[PDB]
Amino acid sequence: NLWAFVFGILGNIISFVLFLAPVPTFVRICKKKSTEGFQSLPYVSALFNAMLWIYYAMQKDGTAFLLITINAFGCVIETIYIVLFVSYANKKTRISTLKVLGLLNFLGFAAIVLVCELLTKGSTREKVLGGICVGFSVSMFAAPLSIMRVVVRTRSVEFMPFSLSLFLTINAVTWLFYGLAIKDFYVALPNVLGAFLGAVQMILYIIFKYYKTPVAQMKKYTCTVCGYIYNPEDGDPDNGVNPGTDFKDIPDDWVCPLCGVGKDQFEEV
Ligand SMILES: Nc1ccn([C@H]2C[C@H](O)[C@@H](COP(=O)(O)O)O2)c(=O)n1
Repeated sequence: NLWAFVFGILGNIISFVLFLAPVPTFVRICKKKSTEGFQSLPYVSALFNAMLWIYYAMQKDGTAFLLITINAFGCVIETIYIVLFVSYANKKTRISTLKVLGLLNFLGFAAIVLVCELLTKGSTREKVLGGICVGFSVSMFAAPLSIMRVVVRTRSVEFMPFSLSLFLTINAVTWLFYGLAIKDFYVALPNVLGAFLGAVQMILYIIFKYYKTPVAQMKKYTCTVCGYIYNPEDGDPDNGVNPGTDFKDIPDDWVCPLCGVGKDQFEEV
C-alpha cells in the first residue's frame, strides 16, 4: 500500500542520517590513530541488529523491501565502523572487539539461521525471527537508558545532545507508522518503546540543560575583614573546595583562607 511506501522512504532517509551519525567520531579516530575511549559495542550491536532485521524481512518478502534497503546499507556502514575501529584499536581492545564479533555476529547469527531454516518455516518462522528481532532491538535500549541515568545523576545533558534524541524520535514514529501500514507489530512495538524513550530524552534535555549555574555567572564574594576575594572559578582547592564551587555551596565551617574569619563575614562583590 501507498502509506507503507511513504513511511518506508521516510524511514530510510532518517535512518540513513542516523547511520551517518558516528562519522565525525571516526574522522577523529582516524586523526589520532587511536580509538581513544570509544567502545565497539554500539557498532557490533547495530550490525547484528541490522542483520537480524534483513533476515526477518526476507521472510515477509514483497512488502518489506524498504526495511531491507536501509538495513542493507546499515550492514555496510556499520561494517565500515567496525573495520576502522579494529584498525586503530589497542591490541587488547582489538582482540576484545574481534571476539565479540565472532561470537555475536558470526556464530550467534549462524546459530540463529541454523535454528530457523531447520526448525521452522512460514508463519512459525516469522514469529520466531520477529520475536528475536524485537528482543534484541529492545535490549539495545540499554545504552540510551544508561545515558538518561547519567544525565539525571549528573544534572547535565552533555552526553545527550538534543538532535540525536529528536532524530531518534522521528525515526521511531516513522518506522512505527510503517509497521502499522504493513500491519506488522514486530516492527511497530519496539518503535513505540523507542519513540517513548526519545520523547523522554527531549523532555530531560529541556529540564536539565541549564540546571547547573555557569561558573561565569557565579558571584564573587569578599571578606570584609581581610579584603580577600573568593573566585568560584578558582575556588579554594588547598582547603577542600574544588574550583567551580559556588559560594553558597561552600560548607558553613569554611573560613577566609588568609584572615581565618567565618563565612558570615563575606559579602558579594
Ligand atoms: N524496532 C525496530 C528497530 C530498528 N529497525 C530498523 C529500522 C532502521 O532502518 C534501523 C534503525 O537504524 P538507526 O537507528 O541507527 O538509524 O533498524 C526497525 O525496523 N524496528
